[PDB]
Amino acid sequence: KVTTVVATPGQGPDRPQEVSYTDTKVIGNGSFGVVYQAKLCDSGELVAIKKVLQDKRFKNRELQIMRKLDHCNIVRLRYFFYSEVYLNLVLDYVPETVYRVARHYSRAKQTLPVIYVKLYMYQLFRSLAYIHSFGICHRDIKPQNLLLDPDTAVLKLCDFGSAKQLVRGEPNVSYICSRYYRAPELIFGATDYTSSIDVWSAGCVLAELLLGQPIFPGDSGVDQLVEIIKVLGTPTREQIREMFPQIKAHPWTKVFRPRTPPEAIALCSRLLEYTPTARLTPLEACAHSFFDELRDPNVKLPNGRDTPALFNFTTQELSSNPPLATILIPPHA
Ligand SMILES: COc1nc(-c2ccnc(NC(=O)C3CC3)c2)ncc1C(N)=O
Repeated sequence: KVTTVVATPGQGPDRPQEVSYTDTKVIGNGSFGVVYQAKLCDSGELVAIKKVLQDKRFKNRELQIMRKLDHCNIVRLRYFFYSEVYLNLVLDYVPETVYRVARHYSRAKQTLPVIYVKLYMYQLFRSLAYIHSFGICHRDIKPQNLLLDPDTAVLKLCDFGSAKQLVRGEPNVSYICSRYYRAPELIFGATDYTSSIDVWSAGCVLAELLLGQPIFPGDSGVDQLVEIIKVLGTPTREQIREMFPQIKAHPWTKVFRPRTPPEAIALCSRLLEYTPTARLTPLEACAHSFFDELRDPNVKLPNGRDTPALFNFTTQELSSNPPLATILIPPHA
């Protein structure tokens, strides 16, 4: 019925408090453990609780990363507590994901309206700009990790179980990231990759939202590679070095359906690039013309509501390229 724990607030100083929740139901199982949904007794607010076995030999990386994140497009750590000992992350509950929503449209043989593609992708790139400004790479960007509130069109990035700060010259494991969304340098087993792998994944999500299906499917690395090559063409010797069947590149305009906005395709082509340093940074993507509509003072949601927070950039968020502020923050913001 009612569970009462002593939990430490996610943000702010380490001062624990009694927190009572109820209506606990399971909403997900995984390699990490279990995600519950519960209701806070004090406020009626819905939370997700992610339960993981605690390393005991060290501090939990996910927890350390989440306690220092504060951004409106990243799911909020409200509390954490301990309960073989387990670490429980209490997060704001979000009712949907890009995965289930994309699933709804594909099953109905429709595509998600481009206005939602713009809103969702833009917010994803902001969450990335934010975590990348700390040197933190998410390393598992995929539709199941993109939470959505369909009423307000707010997107929140979740799951920082793979996230890690990438320091130049330090090797990192290549076996991160989920099939379909893996950068080609990961497939090739590179251990010197950069945060731009997040950008490649984000481009895969964009292409999927436009196509109604994954752009580079395959149950093996070789199949994925074959699909990437069918689109990008055969990588050059130099492109390979930066990260085989000789195939000529398929014109990007012929990859998507006829009614697809050319700005959407141009954005795709600048995200999905062999050479990791040639991909757009998240902040640059935010500033891409594909998102200009979002910066239009007259824009509204299909449901009639105002757009959610889009322009509340901080100095930290802009730090990779401060003069983009002039594009990113429109006159009416
Ligand atoms: C399913 O895995 C996860 N799920 C969440 C989460 C957080 C807040 N709201 C939701 N909401 C939903 O799942 C609704 C049902 C679609 C999920 N957070 C982290 C993880 C993780 N694996 O780290």
